[PDB]
Amino acid sequence: GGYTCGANTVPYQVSLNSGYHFCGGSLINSQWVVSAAHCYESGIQVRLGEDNINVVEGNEQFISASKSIVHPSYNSNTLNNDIMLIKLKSAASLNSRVASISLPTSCASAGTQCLISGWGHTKSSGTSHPDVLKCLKAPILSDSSCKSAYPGQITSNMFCAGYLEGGKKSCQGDSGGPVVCSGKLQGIVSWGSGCAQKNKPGVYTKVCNYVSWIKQTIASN
Ligand SMILES: [Ca+2]
Ligand SMILES: [Zn+2]
Repeated sequence: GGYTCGANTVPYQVSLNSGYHFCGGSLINSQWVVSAAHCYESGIQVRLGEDNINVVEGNEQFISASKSIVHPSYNSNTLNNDIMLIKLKSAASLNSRVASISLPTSCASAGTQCLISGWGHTKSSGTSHPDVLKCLKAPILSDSSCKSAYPGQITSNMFCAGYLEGGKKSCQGDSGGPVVCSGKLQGIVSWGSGCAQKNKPGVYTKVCNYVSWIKQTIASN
């Protein structure tokens, strides 16, 4: 059923704030964040080093976004290619509590354990959530199990993680938040019934498919 992460124990976890916390993201180098395309908005401030999003606790860095880049093939209806890059106006100061997470070299496999983290804010859902960072350890599901859970909706750019039994709900991730497996950012919180229904997995953007695009885009902007 997940747990309270602990302050600054997930040092790559970002809050995106446009007046309020509206999405999560992952710091992938000192000047770039990975989030979901469905998180796209104007006037983004990136907030690093957060634990309680409503209290200044001493390790925060607030940096305005320079621009956001939604994936060229993002479809807002199907959520295929649900990935967006956010450039920071200035480089974050990296330390133990604020640190980047590595992009994957290879995709992850079913059965691999991942860490999903966030404040539980899903964009435009209206759902209640806590103010401190929450965590869930969950396994990647097989392609076949994922497709069986969501018939007609899982593309090659998506994967499922979570639990099909237990009677729990998984509401930890924010829209756009990290799914980190063996020290690599493998997923982005995208969609699913995992919070609304018990025994359903989350659906995540498959980051390994996008590494070339991410690297090329950063290198040119
Ligand atoms: Ca804070
Ligand atoms: Zn919220």
